[PDB]
Amino acid sequence: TTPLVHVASVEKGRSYEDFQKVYNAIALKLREDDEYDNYIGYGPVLVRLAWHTSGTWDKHDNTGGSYGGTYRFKKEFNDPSNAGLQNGFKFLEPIHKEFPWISSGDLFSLGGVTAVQEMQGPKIPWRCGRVDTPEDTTPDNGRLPDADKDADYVRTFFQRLNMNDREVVALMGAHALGKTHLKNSGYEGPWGAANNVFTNEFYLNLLNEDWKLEKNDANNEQWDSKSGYMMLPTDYSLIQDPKYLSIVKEYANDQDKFFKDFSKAFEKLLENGITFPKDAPSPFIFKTLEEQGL
Ligand code: FMI
Repeated sequence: TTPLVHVASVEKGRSYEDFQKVYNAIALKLREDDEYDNYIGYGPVLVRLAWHTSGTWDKHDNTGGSYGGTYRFKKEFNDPSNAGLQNGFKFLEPIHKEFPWISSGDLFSLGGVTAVQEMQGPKIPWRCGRVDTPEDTTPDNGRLPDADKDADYVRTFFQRLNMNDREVVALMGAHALGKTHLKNSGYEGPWGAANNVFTNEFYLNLLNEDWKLEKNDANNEQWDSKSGYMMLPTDYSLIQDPKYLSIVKEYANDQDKFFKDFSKAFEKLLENGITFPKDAPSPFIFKTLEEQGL
């Protein structure tokens, strides 16, 4: 039961160029399969997948985390908390088939990095080396957070992922992406207008929209605005708690600051639980398709 140590191990003989090729394949498919989810694209769901495959981590015993790529196993794949992520996994299938040498954990996390960057978000340094672990290393369901709670719940929950107030608020900004789907989570609606463009719209909407606490068709409460946006109880708690509120205001007034803080928190989230050898390669910063003229 002793806390295991997960040492990053570079896929045999691979280097930056190999991973840039995987990034490009993911990016090109994001461009190709643009009809998904009423033309939102697979960007948002890939980010959620990267988060859910990483968010199972427990700093106390180093179980869960992005290292093992255990989402490929039935128990985790069927976690009610992961409902809807099968779409992201299916999207990545052809990618993994073309580059069978990349580990599942590296692919799931790289998918999130690729999506954020291609959607015009900040650059996210990414490190390779996650290694697939056995099915018995799959974490039990119930480690991912709930959305019907308050600020105190959020703050306490994220301490298990070693995230502080600023890290939590920055990470939640990803809700500028995609939307909630009633069938997947019991919540319905987008957080903003630019569902597939990474910006600080989440914070601006929290502060500027006129929110009303209503019940959706699943009989769950959520905050709605006449603009057609919604906020989860946990999202709204970010402006109810005074400490979170200060940070929300900061990001709503400084796009660059949000980008830099989100980049650090997201990489941290994707790297929790991994031990990188002193001579491991430095983090990779991939060029977007646009930057490559592709
Ligand atoms: C770093 C990014 C990130 C973080 C930290 C983070 C944290 C947390 N999220 Fe969030 N998320 C992200 C990114 C991130 N999310 C994205 C991109 C989506 C959109 C998915 C899609 O559109 O398919 C969604 C969608 C989504 C949905 C709707 C799911 C659906 O119906 O399809 C719910 C209910 C929640 C709940 C919660 C919390 C509050 C409870 C688990 C939470 O703590 N999320």
